[PDB]
Amino acid sequence: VDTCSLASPASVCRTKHLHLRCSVDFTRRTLTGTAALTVQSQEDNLRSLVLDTKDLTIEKVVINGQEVKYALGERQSYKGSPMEISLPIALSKNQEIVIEISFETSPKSSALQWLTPEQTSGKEHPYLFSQCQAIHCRAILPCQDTPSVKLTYTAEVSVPKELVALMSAIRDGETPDPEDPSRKIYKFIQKVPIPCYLIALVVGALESRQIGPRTLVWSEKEQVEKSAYEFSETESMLKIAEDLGGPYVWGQYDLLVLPPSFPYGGMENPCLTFVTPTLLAGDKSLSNVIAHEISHSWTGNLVTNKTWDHFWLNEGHTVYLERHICGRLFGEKFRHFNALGGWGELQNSVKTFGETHPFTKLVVDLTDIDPDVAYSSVPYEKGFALLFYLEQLLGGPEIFLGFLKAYVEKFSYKSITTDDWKDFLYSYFKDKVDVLNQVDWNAWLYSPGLPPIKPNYDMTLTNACIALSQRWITAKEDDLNSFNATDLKDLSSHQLNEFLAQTLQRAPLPLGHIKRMQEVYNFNAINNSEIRFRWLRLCIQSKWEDAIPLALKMATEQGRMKFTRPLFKDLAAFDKSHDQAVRTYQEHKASMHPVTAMLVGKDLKV
Ligand SMILES: Nc1ncccc1OCc1ccccc1
Ligand SMILES: [Yb+3]
Ligand SMILES: [Zn+2]
Repeated sequence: VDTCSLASPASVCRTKHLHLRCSVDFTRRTLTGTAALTVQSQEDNLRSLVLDTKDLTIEKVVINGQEVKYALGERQSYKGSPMEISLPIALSKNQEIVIEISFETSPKSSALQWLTPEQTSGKEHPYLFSQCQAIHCRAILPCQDTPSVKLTYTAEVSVPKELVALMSAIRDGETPDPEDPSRKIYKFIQKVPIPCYLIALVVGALESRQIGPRTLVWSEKEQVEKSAYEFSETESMLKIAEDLGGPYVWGQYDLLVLPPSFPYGGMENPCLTFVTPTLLAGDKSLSNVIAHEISHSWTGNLVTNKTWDHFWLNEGHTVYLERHICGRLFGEKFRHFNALGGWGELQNSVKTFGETHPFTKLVVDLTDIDPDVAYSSVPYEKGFALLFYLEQLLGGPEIFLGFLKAYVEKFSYKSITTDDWKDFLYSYFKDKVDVLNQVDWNAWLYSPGLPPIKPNYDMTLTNACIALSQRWITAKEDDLNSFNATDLKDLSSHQLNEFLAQTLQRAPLPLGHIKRMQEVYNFNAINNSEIRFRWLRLCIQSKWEDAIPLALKMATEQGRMKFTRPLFKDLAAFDKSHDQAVRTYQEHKASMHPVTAMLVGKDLKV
């Protein structure tokens, strides 16, 4: 049972196809049109069904060319309102019908952000983008909003003619809108069955540049050239992903670089990955996020978690493939360096939540929990830790990558549970069952806190980061003079970040140490968002008032939750910046992404 969905379950009826016909109304901040759902009964004598909705206005529901009865139920908080439809004729098992729903979205849709022209790069045109994961699709259109159901889709989207529409689908042409010559209709086809959380839309002043045989980069013109360079490894990473995972089935692999308020590093929308502009470091150093999004083309998009309780299946396998792609590109010592970094990130997560907290379990129970509230590094890093440990238990990366390919193959176009994964693991490694039987499954899958066993990690690239961090932590005032710009001489940007992550784990440091770091290392000058993020965190946590405006600026000039949430949190916890932090949030709140606005609000207890 999917405890995040109010719709009829897959055992009752299945959506097979969505045809979406809509217009994007920027003056009203609404999407208006029709969702025609092709629905297959899984039951005998089916007379009604329920769909998820959230903040939708339903005009009418039509089956066989006649309006039918429906009802919207009481709102259930973040789940929205169940929509029961009365079918005009009882269906037998496997019978399919088309249900056409006339709807309009609300300006407050939790799936959508609408930006004024001034919130964009060009300053001339407004911009819309969606983000449906986990359960925000109901906020765009009525649907069985559960990843246990996979469907194909087609769409025609009417937009102001000077603007461009894109979706998580193959572009299927454009014409002027016969009903309004100030408009264009963009058309789309997604013929690979997908969970509805993968439905995506952007409308804006978009341009494109080709960067590979099957990849265009899209953004506002101001960002095109930089994006093309930053993401040029994309094809090389695809070929590696295909070798590890099997054929890329989705046709194109385009990238869209969003405006700065996009809430995540990336979103694996099929045919069109969405990424944050915080990746634009200028040197391709944040490309693991591309490797990650590519990897989802197999783990997540082909093999899908059945409910959000098993999100780790999506994230853990993706991070595992991610790290392999980067290891292939940059060497096994680097994969290990990043693997160990992730364990670091997990200690952070477990420390923040508390070692007994329910969100630190690998498999969570989302009954009455908002997924956006439960969301964290845990499913990513505890999932990865599990796989890396199993990798080391069963004979190394070559062997376990055999399993990953078999696993993807076995479960393509399907939605699965942790038990499905574990069943197949045991079947695949039948001759290694005794060894599999040594794993403390109950602790790994169901217990809170750090895993019962830490994997083995090569230390090569990590040592210098630990060594420098230890020098700073153990230093007294008369040692500060010994620190010097040349300390960083042989460290890559990755290592600079790990050094800062190491140090941040022991924060606060004395204020004088942190001032000295700025003096000798000039971290204030680094634009790499991962580094700047951790450095500003260390500064605020060490009570440096100078850093207050820098932290406020980064928190608000971009909206990647990864960065924005802990920066506001740090600023709220520093007494000198507490008032300004609350004030700043309150001022930006209306113009933020709705999910980000919601979470920063809870975070700040405002
Ligand atoms: N939030 C979650 N926490 C633990 C397991 C699964 C989860 O899924 C919810 C989710 C996924 C993606 C985006 C937002 C929320
Ligand atoms: Yb001393
Ligand atoms: Zn992911």
